Order: sequence, then C-alpha cells, then structure tokens
Amino acid sequence: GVTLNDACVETYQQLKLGKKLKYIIFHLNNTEIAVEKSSDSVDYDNFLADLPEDECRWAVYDLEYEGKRNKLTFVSWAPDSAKMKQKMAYASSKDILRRALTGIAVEIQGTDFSEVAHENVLDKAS
Repeated sequence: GVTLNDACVETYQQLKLGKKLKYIIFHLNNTEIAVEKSSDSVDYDNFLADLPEDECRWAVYDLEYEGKRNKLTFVSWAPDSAKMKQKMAYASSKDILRRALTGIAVEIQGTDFSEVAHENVLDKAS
C-alpha cells in the first residue's frame, strides 16, 4: 500500500551530516511517506509550532543537551484530537519510515504537547 519517498532518507542524511538542518517533518501524502518540511531553526518552539495540534506527523530532531551531547530523536506525533483513520494509517506506516532512518538514538511517542515539550524530551534523552 505505502511507499517511502527517496527524499526522506536523503534529507535525513543531510540533517545527519553537517549543519544545514536541525529538524525534519514527515507526513502521508494514503500512498507515500514524504517530507512535509525541513528547518534550520535552532529554536525548539519553531519545531513545536510545526506539529499540527489536530493531525499526526513523524519527525526527526537533532536534539542537543548538556560539554554537550547530540541525539537524533524520532517523534511519533499522534495527538488525541486527530482523526482515528489518520492515527491508524500513521501507526501502520510508522515502521517503514523508522526502519529506513539509521542511527536514531531516542524515540518519542507524543499524544499531547506536554509529551513533546523540550524538558520532557531532554529528560527522556538521558
């Protein structure tokens, strides 16, 4: 049913290799997983703004914390107010995308904004 776009791994590799990207938002177009967007923004609140409050997404975030450490963080965004048909589709396609991304250090399943808040994500990242 569902096919992975080549641009997903490519953009992730770009995030992973050198400093042009801080996060990536993935989404279903349904038939293909695709990059909804990329960002160079260091501001964690810009990331939170791109998680739509009533829709599911996946994301990767290059999480920095305290020298300092970095961890590539996969986020399944599945907010309560999103439609169940959408939640079921993302749930059944997740692993396709997740398996293709090499070197993910932490995973987050988020059902409300407090579960993806920076402090909560930093907490889980140690």
